[PDB]
Amino acid sequence: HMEKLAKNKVISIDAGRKYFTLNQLKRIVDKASELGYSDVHLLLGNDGLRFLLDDMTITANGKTYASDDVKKAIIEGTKAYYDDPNGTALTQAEVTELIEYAKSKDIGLIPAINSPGHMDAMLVAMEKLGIKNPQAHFDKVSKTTMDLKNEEAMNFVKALIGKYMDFFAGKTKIFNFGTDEYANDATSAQGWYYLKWYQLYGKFAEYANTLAAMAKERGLQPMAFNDGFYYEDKDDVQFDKDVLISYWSKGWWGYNLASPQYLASKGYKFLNTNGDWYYILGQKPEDGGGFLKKAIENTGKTPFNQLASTKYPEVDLPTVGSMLSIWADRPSAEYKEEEIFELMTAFADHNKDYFRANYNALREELAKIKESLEALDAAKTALNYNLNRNKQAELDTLVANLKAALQGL
Ligand SMILES: [Mg+2]
Ligand SMILES: [Mg+2]
Ligand SMILES: [Mg+2]
Ligand SMILES: [Mg+2]
Ligand SMILES: [Mg+2]
Repeated sequence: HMEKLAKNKVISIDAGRKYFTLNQLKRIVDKASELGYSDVHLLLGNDGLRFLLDDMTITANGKTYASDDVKKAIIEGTKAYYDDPNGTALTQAEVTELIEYAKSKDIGLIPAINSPGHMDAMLVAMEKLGIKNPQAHFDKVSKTTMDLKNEEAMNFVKALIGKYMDFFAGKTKIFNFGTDEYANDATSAQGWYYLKWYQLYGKFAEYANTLAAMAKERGLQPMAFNDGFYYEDKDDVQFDKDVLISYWSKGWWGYNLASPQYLASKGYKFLNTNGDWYYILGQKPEDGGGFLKKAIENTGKTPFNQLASTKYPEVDLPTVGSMLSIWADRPSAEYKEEEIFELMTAFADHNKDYFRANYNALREELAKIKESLEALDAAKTALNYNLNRNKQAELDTLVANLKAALQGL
């Protein structure tokens, strides 16, 4: 059916907290293409900022920050969060190659540059560039979140995100600006309650609305996590309606995030990023949370269309697709490719009607191209590009016929 295959099947990789090589990411892309995924969600800004453009010149606050100054500041900020021995940041040439490599396998890339929360690297970077006190300050000075009242910091980050958006414009369909937290380290995980207390929640919305307008103007579909949108189902503060919502959870006790029902009533489309499918690198059964055993179990237990805090199909809210997420909460933990591959395969195997068939063997065979020309032409026409994961044997036969016609030219 066209509807199921039209939906997004996304694997999310936390390459913000932890470094991934181009080859590691290429191998994730190829495995995603094999299993029938449509997109790779790649966090590049998440705590650490692990992506540098060739030109990092920034214009904000009536002055310009030299490209080499910005690069050096960001590298110092990212190493300040976590000095990864595997590497610090991906280059423009590496990300450009990754986008083109993914495109050749019908895989989209969804970049994520997080703010105002989860931006440890940007905060230190701004300090090195002469921007004093960029951090939010509540129970203590945050190490993760920008102060919304600091114009100097706000103007720089907007300009910085703009430059990242300029690069992804015309290369990717979607840009994720995050907005998933506000100084949870400085509020005992009560960032939204603190924004409300200090009447700065209107200022948060203004920042999120700006980022959404920045994405749309540059031809990018705006994307954000649900956390900041219409907190506690209240609408005295309005948000941009065009944002694709990465819904992952309704929160916990004292963390009253908007329900999927309420956000759906505002007209929001969801990318189902259910927290049930979460795997944090190195997480074990005794730690609780997103360990590998539970994540693999949940790919079967939690329905593809089930939004967090809802029972499916009882509550059936329209989604554009689903996203399984890999996190690197402690980036020092070892990335084991096969663990991610097993979790990716499990999600595809439980949902064979949503995921497409493996078209890698078919692409290899087409790269190798007078009753002989009639036979080759007939097998080429017989090819079916619309087969899901349930029909691999059906596709394999069609590829085998193309092989027989090609070996008899
Ligand atoms: Mg302090
Ligand atoms: Mg307010
Ligand atoms: Mg739009
Ligand atoms: Mg998920
Ligand atoms: Mg490692």
